Amino acid sequence: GSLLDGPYQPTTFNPPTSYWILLAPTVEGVVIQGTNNIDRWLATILIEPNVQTTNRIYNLFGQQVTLSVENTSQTQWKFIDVSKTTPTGNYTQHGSLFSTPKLYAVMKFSGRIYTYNGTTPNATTGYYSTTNYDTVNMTSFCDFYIIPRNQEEKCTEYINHGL
Ligand SMILES: CO[C@]1(C(=O)O)C[C@H](O)[C@@H](NC(=O)CO)[C@H]([C@H](O)[C@H](O)CO)O1
Ligand code: NA
Repeated sequence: GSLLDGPYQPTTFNPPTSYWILLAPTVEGVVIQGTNNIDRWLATILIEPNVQTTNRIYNLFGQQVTLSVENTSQTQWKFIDVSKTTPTGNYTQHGSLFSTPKLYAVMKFSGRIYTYNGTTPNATTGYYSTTNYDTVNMTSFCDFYIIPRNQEEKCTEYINHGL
């Protein structure tokens, strides 16, 4: 397709602004992480269906981090954005996406990091204001595609219905 660049392999990269990174994860764990090394350490974790409240250890920026997670859905996987604002602080959970297609997306735009939230097939976007956002390197731990912001409606379609 001429709309979607990829797939590309798990890697560390500094994406251009105004491009969605469409992520295609497999198993539960850390999907993608990125930081500005100032006041924003961001990551997205993935929870399989049917997970009772439990502590799980995630490797975030080379560190074992214990987070209290759950997924009450029996059919949908759960993407959760995690954020800490100081090097020595705690991660809080934001902007969950309950997903049937198991796809996620992230984008750098207007001094923010955008992601998807809600429940498929009616997902919407959300964002996190990020200092010096151009320095933000990301490490994807799964295969990904690239889609221009101009084609955001198609990205939303993929989030909601799959490829
Ligand atoms: C300050 O306000 C904002 C932000 O502009 O960043 C608004 C944004 O909607 C919100 N997004 C969501 O909650 C989910 O997308 C985000 C977030 O709560 C914090 O950045 C977490 O530190 O806060
Ligand atoms: Na989200």
